[PDB]
Amino acid sequence: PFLIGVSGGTASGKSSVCAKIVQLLGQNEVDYRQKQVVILSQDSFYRVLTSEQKAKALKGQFNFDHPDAFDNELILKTLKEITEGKTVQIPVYDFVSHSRKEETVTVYPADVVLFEGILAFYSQEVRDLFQMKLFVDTDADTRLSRRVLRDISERGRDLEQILSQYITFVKPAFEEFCLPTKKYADVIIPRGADNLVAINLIVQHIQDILN
Amino acid sequence: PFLIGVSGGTASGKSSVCAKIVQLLGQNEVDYRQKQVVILSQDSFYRVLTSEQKAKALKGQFNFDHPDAFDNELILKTLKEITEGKTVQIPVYDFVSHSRKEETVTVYPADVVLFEGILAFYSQEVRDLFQMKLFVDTDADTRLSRRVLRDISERGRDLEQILSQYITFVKPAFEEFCLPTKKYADVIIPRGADNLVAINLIVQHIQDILN
Amino acid sequence: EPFLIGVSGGTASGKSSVCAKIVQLLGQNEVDYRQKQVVILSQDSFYRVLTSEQKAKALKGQFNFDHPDAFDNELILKTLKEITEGKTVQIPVYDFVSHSRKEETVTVYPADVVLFEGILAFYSQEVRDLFQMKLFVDTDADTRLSRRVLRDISERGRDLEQILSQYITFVKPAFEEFCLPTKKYADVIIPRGADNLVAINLIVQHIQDILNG
Amino acid sequence: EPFLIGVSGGTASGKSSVCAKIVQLLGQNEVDYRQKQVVILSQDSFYRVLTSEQKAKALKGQFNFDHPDAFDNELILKTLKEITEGKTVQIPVYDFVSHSRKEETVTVYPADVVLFEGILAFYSQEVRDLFQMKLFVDTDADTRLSRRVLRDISERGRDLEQILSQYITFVKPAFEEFCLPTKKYADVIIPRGADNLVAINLIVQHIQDILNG
Ligand SMILES: Nc1ncnc2c1ncn2[C@@H]1O[C@H](COP(=O)(O)OP(=O)(O)O)[C@@H](O)[C@H]1O
Ligand SMILES: Nc1ncnc2c1ncn2[C@@H]1O[C@H](COP(=O)(O)OP(=O)(O)O)[C@@H](O)[C@H]1O
Ligand SMILES: Nc1ncnc2c1ncn2[C@@H]1O[C@H](COP(=O)(O)OP(=O)(O)O)[C@@H](O)[C@H]1O
Ligand SMILES: Nc1ncnc2c1ncn2[C@@H]1O[C@H](COP(=O)(O)OP(=O)(O)O)[C@@H](O)[C@H]1O
Ligand SMILES: Nc1ccn([C@@H]2O[C@H](COP(=O)(O)O)[C@@H](O)[C@H]2O)c(=O)n1
Ligand SMILES: Nc1ccn([C@@H]2O[C@H](COP(=O)(O)O)[C@@H](O)[C@H]2O)c(=O)n1
Ligand SMILES: Nc1ccn([C@@H]2O[C@H](COP(=O)(O)O)[C@@H](O)[C@H]2O)c(=O)n1
Ligand SMILES: Nc1ccn([C@@H]2O[C@H](COP(=O)(O)O)[C@@H](O)[C@H]2O)c(=O)n1
Ligand SMILES: [Mg+2]
Ligand SMILES: [Mg+2]
Ligand SMILES: [Mg+2]
Ligand SMILES: [Mg+2]
Repeated sequence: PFLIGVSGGTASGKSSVCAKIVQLLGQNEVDYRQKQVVILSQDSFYRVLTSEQKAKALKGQFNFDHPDAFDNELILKTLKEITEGKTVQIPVYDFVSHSRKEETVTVYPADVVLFEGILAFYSQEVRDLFQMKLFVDTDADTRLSRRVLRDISERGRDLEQILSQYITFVKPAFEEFCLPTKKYADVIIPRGADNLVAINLIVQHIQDILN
Repeated sequence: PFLIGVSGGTASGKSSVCAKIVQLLGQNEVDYRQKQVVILSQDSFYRVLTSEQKAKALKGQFNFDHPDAFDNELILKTLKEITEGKTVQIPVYDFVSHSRKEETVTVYPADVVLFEGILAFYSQEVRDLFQMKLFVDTDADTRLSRRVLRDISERGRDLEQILSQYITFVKPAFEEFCLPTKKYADVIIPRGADNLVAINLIVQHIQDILN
Repeated sequence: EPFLIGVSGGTASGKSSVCAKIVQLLGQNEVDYRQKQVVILSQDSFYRVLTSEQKAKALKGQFNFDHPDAFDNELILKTLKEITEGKTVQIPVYDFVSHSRKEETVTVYPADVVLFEGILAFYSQEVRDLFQMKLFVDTDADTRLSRRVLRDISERGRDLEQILSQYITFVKPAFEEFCLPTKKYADVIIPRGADNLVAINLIVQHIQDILNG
Repeated sequence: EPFLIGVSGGTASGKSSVCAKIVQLLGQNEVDYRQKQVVILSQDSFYRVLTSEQKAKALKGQFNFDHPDAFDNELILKTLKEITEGKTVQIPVYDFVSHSRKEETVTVYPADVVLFEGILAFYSQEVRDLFQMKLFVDTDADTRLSRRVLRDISERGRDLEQILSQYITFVKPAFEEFCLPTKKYADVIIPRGADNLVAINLIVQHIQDILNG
């Protein structure tokens, strides 16, 4: 399986870029079991929160941007099995309640796997599993604007709590943990999903692999 | 009169820095006519909008961040008279209605004048009237967060229109017109009003001038 | 119609080497001159002819070869336009050692893909719109200054102190004022220049696909 | 208690010259050694003693003098602490030419104001908290590389290629990893280094005020 790692800051466009790639590849018109290109999100691997942690999260006082927030062991284990051509089950994360669902997603063997997340390149062992590394680079202020609108209409958050959480944990964590991984990227994609030339370049490359 | 120019991006903390300086100098406990240090805002010199312009402004589709948005002639004329020790009248701008008020402010001769604005260093003639140039440097994302809260509670704006206006005009104008003037600053003050050491340095310097 | 790819980046960013590598990997350095499917055009080939006093200053590293005015922008646009029309063009040959245009020229026959590289390839809107793909080779300024020093001393017969003087006085200011503002027009940013094998192979594959149909 | 001012910035940013200018303008280069009211301490005075193989590597520009481990951080903290206690201290003298600590030393008597400058002056939290004011001299990396090259060749007897190698391999990476992250701790940022007369006079006036009472 050809693994492509995608990173970038929060709301940089990582998710929309991956979605557009599979969409342009016609994967949305293919049966779930027949998909040749699948998208795996790092957010699906957020650790289960403890009572105290969830309490803070509800107040926007928990650091979901720190490397420890993700179950790195599970991520590595899952990606390795995928590279081995095995079928795996991945967790389903609910941003609204800061928790997992009892339902999991079946990830069948695909020819190409897109793994995206704010800290997809943080771990060296994970990084070495990617045959290609893309980093979506979008200005911090632009990303904040996007996150505010997205979080309010999709993650059930409030403006003030969003800005507070962002300035207190998100911004600092981005500079300390995310930004430093940009150097590992092979190709930088500015702006995001509206960058059609960049997206089509990845699509053609993937299509070439499928053939 | 000792003129101090202060610039920086929107919501960088220019206004709060100047306010804190005069506050620490005890100027808030001095009668209006007796003030030795006065603050002049560049926003007071926004040009009067035409019908079409105001219509766009209401939609957040007018560029208030472009150099042309300010009456540069009036600014230069006013600052020159101030350097001449003359009493002048300055306009009063209402951000809520995107317009001036019929009432003006009397600016009496002061020993020290603080002139602050996003484009205070844009004009060379104006820039040369400043004996000291300060630039308040605060990260773009941090400034956006501040502007959103400020604009909503002080300028009668709506979140969506604020983000739209910011991404469409504010951000581009900052990079093209404001940021390039940072090189003219003598001293850079990071973060803003919470930077007590920096503020106290300016206060002591001004106090030295007053003596 | 020819597929034009614009490539920019600061001096010594790796632009030239990246383009050379791509063309080499495409096996074009084997194809007949008149059968070339992928060619490279350099913006430096269009540097203007210097006058007597200009060349004198250049000999002292006192001429600004980094300002848009240093290039014959009209000739660049006309040439690119003629290329998109499938016409054979004549390109000048520049000599960095003598700061002059050589008498010898390079004829470029109709190609399927054209790579145009230069420190200011994205400066002109008209030129930019002629590119179907825009790549920016991003390499830190301090890294590029190191590379430029070694290159100019060993290849362009320049003196160390003159290189640093020229760099601080003209190269750096012009890059920040005229080149940096154009980075936003690039579709893809390529780091580590010529050593970025993944990025290079990606472009090669894309071009090979365009050639196949 | 002595008023400590920490000063940082990358190599050749103008840190040393700024501090020297301030002290000169304060008329301290006239005051008796034992009557000095304002003194300057350099972090480079605390570079560690190199072993046989370390010095050999250093002679080839293969040793990392930019990593926090290159300095005797404990001696720095102890010395600063003793200074804040109003005690007379003994400071080592470093020789950049031989990569070694000299046998001669500089005695620093109780001062009212102390300037501590170094490429990593803000790296240690304990050290940072000892500063009542933190200044960062911000000068672009390419500008600093140019200055460093000229300085090392003419003052530290280094070879051009070795300087560039050392810079790309250690100086640049260490600056970005260890120094840049500390810039956020500075209270005031000073651009244009030693040529910034306004900023320098501002600091001088502030210090003179502290001395007057
Ligand atoms: N070009 C664009 N213009 C406007 N909104 C955009 C653009 N690209 C992305 N967005 C919006 O930004 C938000 C975050 O994008 P997303 O793709 O989820 O990024 P990430 O995966 O990096 O967090 C979404 O609400 C998305 O619709
Ligand atoms: N350190 C700070 N922490 C939180 N909010 C701040 C801080 N500094 C400024 N602000 C807020 O940011 C907004 C913009 O600051 P302002 O001083 O008006 O800046 P400017 O004059 O540059 O537009 C205000 O609502 C202000 O209260
Ligand atoms: N990975 C690398 N490491 C060190 N030097 C390099 C590297 N890649 C290129 N160079 C050197 O950098 C100089 C400029 O590279 P070049 O490809 O011509 O860039 P540009 O076209 O942007 O000027 C050359 O002298 C080249 O040998
Ligand atoms: N304005 C300037 N223009 C050119 N060179 C300068 C300037 N200011 C300082 N330099 C040179 O830069 C080098 C380093 O300056 P220095 O003050 O020692 O900085 P730092 O203490 O940060 O290493 C010296 O060789 C000095 O002569
Ligand atoms: N429960 C959770 C889990 C993650 N997050 C935020 O989600 C982000 C990562 O997702 P994106 O890449 O979709 O922005 C982080 O920056 C983290 O702040 C959250 O706000 N609440
Ligand atoms: N009528 C007006 C006039 C100015 N402005 C905005 O006010 C800003 C400048 O003020 P601050 O420095 O207070 O942020 C600009 O960035 C401009 O966008 C506005 O939003 N409506
Ligand atoms: N005669 C000339 C013409 C150009 N140049 C320099 O050549 C550079 C562009 O070449 P590269 O793209 O090969 O780096 C410019 O930065 C310009 O300074 C020069 O140093 N002498
Ligand atoms: N023996 C030594 C000790 C330090 N250094 C360099 O000296 C620098 C710090 O000096 P400045 O602050 O004077 O620039 C570092 O960047 C370190 O590389 C050296 O080149 N040889
Ligand atoms: Mg996402
Ligand atoms: Mg304001
Ligand atoms: Mg070339
Ligand atoms: Mg020193």
